[PDB]
Order: sequence, then C-alpha cells, then structure tokens
Amino acid sequence: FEETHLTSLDPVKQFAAWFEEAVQCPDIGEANAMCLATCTRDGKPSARMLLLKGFGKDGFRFFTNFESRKGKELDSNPFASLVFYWEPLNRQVRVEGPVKKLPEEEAECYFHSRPKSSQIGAVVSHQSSVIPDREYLRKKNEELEQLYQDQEVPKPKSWGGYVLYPQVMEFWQGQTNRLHDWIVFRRGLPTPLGPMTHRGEEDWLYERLAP
Amino acid sequence: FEETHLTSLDPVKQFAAWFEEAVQCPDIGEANAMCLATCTRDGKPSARMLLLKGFGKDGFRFFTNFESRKGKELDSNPFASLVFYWEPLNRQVRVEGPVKKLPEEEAECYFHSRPKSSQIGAVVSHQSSVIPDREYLRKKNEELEQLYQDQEVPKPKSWGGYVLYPQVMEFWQGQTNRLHDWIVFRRGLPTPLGPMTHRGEEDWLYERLAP
Ligand SMILES: Cc1cc2nc3c(=O)[nH]c(=O)nc-3n(C[C@H](O)[C@H](O)[C@H](O)COP(=O)(O)O)c2cc1C
Ligand SMILES: Cc1cc2nc3c(=O)[nH]c(=O)nc-3n(C[C@H](O)[C@H](O)[C@H](O)COP(=O)(O)O)c2cc1C
Ligand SMILES: Cc1ncc(COP(=O)(O)O)c(C=O)c1O
Ligand SMILES: Cc1ncc(COP(=O)(O)O)c(C=O)c1O
Repeated sequence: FEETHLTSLDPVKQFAAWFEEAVQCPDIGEANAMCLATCTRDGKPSARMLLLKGFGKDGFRFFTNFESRKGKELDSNPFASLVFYWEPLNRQVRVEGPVKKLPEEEAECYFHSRPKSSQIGAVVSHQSSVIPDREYLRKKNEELEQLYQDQEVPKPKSWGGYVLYPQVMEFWQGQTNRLHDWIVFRRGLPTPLGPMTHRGEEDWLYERLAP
Repeated sequence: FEETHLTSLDPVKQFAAWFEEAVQCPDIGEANAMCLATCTRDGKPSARMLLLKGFGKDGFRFFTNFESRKGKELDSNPFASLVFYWEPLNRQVRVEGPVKKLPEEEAECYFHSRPKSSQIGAVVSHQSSVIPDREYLRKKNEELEQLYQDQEVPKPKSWGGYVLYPQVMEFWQGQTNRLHDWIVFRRGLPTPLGPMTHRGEEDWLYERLAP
C-alpha cells in the first residue's frame, strides 16, 4: 500500500523515528522537551514544560514532585496530554492517555542515576512552595551539599514519576503551502470502519484530518 | 526596592519585554508559538501548538475554527492555559485565565488581513474533519483559488478567535546551577498578605516559588 508517508503503523514506533531525527538535529537542544497538560476534576487546565524520560510500549515516562501542582492534579485526575513541538522540523506530536504513577523502586533507581547536584536540588527545592528570594535556595543547596558529601541523597518521599499510556497519538507536519499533513491514531474497538479509516498495528486505528 | 530581577510589576508588561527579546533572537523562529491547554467539563485535557496573535490589557488573542476540538472544548468550558517556551533563552511563561470568544467583526477584520492563501486555506480545510489523502486538499485548495480569483474570501462562519484574560501568569528562568528563578503573578483580593507575598500593579500579587 503506497502509504501515507509514515515509517511505522505503530504510533510509538513512529514517534521513535521522529524523535531520533530531532535528537540528531543541531538546532534542537531539548528534543525530549514536552508540554504536559493536566486539569482538576472540575475542568480547570494547566500546562508546563517537561522532559520526557524514557518511553516505549508501557508509555511515556516523566518525573516530578507528587506535591507539585501537576502531581496533585494527576493524582486526583489520572488523565494527561503531551505536546512535542520541534520548530526546526515544523513537526508536532500529541499524546493523550491515562496516567499511572511509577513504582517507588524504579523512581529510586532513576533518582540515584541523576547527577548528585540534581538529586540534592530535588531535596532543597520543596517544589511549588513559596520562598523569600533566590539566595534562600543557594543557601539550602550549599548546606545539603556538605551534608551529603560522600553520601547518598535519599529520594524525597514525594518525589517520583508517571507514565502516560498512549490512547491517542497525533502527528502534524507543517508544509510550506499550508496544506499540513496530520494523522491521528486512536485505539478503537470494531475488531467495520470508515472508508478513510485505516488499520494500525494492535488495536490502533488511524486516519488523516484536514489541517 | 532592589527588586527580584523583573522589568515590570505588570505581568503583561513583563511578558512584553521577554517576548521582544525572543523576537530578536536569531535562534527562535516562532516566538509567538504557544501550547494551548484546554479540557472538557469532565476533566479530560488536550493541548496543541498555536500562534499568539496580538496581546495586551484585554488578554492574549488567538484564532481557530470554533468547530475544531479546541473550539468545542473552550465553548463548553471557557477555561484555558498557555505555555510559552523559548529554549534558546531557557525561559518559560505560563498564562491561566477564562477565555472569551472574539467579536465576529474583529475576526473578520483580522481574517481579511491574512494572506489570501491562508484565508482560502481556512475555507477548504474544514479543520478537524476526516479526509482520504493529502491530494483531496491540494485539489479543493486549487479549485477555490480560481473561484476566489480577484475576489474576497468570506470568513467561514465557524472561524474566529478567543482572548485569554490573565488570571495567573508565571515566569520561569532556567539557571545553569539548576536553581531556576520562578515568579508567579495571581490576582487576589486582600486589598494583609504573606511575608514573601508582594504587591504587583493593579490587583496583582506575586511571589517566588521553589523551582
Ligand atoms: C525545558 C524544561 C524542562 C522541564 N522539565 C521538568 C521535569 O521534568 N519535571 C518537573 O517537575 N518540572 C520540569 N520543568 C519545570 C516545570 O515546567 C514547572 O515549572 C514545574 O514542574 C512546576 O509546575 P507545576 O506547578 O504545574 O507543577 C521544566 C521546565 C522547562 C522550561
Ligand atoms: C507552530 C504551530 C502553530 C500553530 N498555530 C495554530 C493556530 O494559530 N490556530 C489553530 O487552530 N491551529 C494551529 N496549529 C495547529 C494546532 O496545533 C492543531 O493541530 C489544530 O488547531 C487542531 O487542534 P485541535 O484538534 O485540538 O483543535 C499550529 C501548529 C504548530 C505546530
Ligand atoms: C526544572 C528542571 N529540572 C531538571 C532538569 C535536568 O535534570 P536532569 O539531570 O534529571 O536531566 C531540567 C533541564 O532542563 C529542568 O528544566
Ligand atoms: C496550522 C497553521 N495555520 C496558519 C499558520 C500561519 O498563518 P498566518 O498567515 O495567519 O500567520 C501557521 C504557522 O505556523 C500554522 O502552523
């Protein structure tokens, strides 16, 4: 089938190829940078930049302080959305799915893998809490350094990670002539579908949408 | 007051200075590019890249098709969030507030100001609708071109814009040493506040948060 213009009928394997091309682009510094959208049960959205830390069949992984705004929103409403935008390539990737907090064990393993300065940073910074000035931090940070000198920084109880499980993945490719390519993968049932709806690996269904 | 490190105690005037420095950066192509987060009344978030089209005291303006997913979510739940990320500067700006659809008249004025090709593009592209292949569009687009040759492209009824009214604005500045600067402006009452809470212009209140 002279196909669409994709590399894989697997949304995650497609993200991979696009992600690698981004990593290999000199003009993109943080290719794993993504904007995470979350909201309260009520319907009040929020969004902030984040770094994607590992991905695959299980989903997209990221870490934060469970007590940060995003944490308190994901825990009281396990639904999130991700947006990857790589301007140099004019590409955008959107991921929608339910979030599942990670196992404290894995978080721990990943935590101690970070640079000591990043670990210490996660302890002084009671993320999302109010403070007096930028020095307050420079100070605490300094103190905890001498404290944990030749020591293991314990992973804050409230520090961990989540993994988004891909329910909907979109691929956008800006074109010069404005007729942007746009394919949406979504997991449907009808194991019996639209004329323009096509079969993707697993229970994946894709189709092109008007830009 | 040897102040924080800002340019204005006005969140919008602060965004301005940061926005201008971005526009003047050779490494940032789309400085007005932002990720818009929205959700259903239920609490299901979504997010996609967008271009900021004008801003000020009234708020942040952007245009889309009212019948696109984002439209149907903003209309049934007038709350949105914006994220501006300028990696070359390691800066992030977050805007939270209620959305108000724009006057069809202004949309019209703005619509006809766009390049004809962009206007025609908004008519062939029944944004968010399913289609067969990329040619379907190349075709419609071509046909509407000869149609509107030496003619005014009417603004689609379902085409318009919204304006976010700044209820919460955040400024993030990544630092090398990881002790990122982060100030949050929010409109409060107590016209009588925290020790680390400071007065911003109007009914604006700001404070620094642990990164
Ligand atoms: C490029 C970039 C990457 C970031 N990565 C993370 C991250 O992995 N985890 C995190 O908690 N915050 C990260 N942040 C900071 C968040 O955007 C945010 O300021 C913080 O998590 C608090 O948001 P919240 O109050 O919505 O929870 C990053 C910021 C930038 C600009
Ligand atoms: C850099 C960039 C700028 C964009 N600007 C807009 C815009 O101003 N309005 C719009 O409707 N879509 C814009 N889009 C496309 C949206 O991200 C999205 O694909 C489209 O609006 C449909 O999203 P929705 O289905 O959530 O409504 C832009 C995409 C990129 C990558
Ligand atoms: C808020 C924040 N924390 C941490 C990091 C990087 O830390 P790590 O050593 O875990 O990759 C970044 C990188 O941009 C960041 O923006
Ligand atoms: C989806 C989309 N529409 C339109 C535009 C630009 O159109 P305009 O001439 O209104 O600035 C862009 C620019 O990136 C875009 O991504």
